[PDB]
Amino acid sequence: GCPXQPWC
Repeated sequence: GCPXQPWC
């Protein structure tokens, strides 16, 4: 997804 999590 994104850095750490998707929802960025």
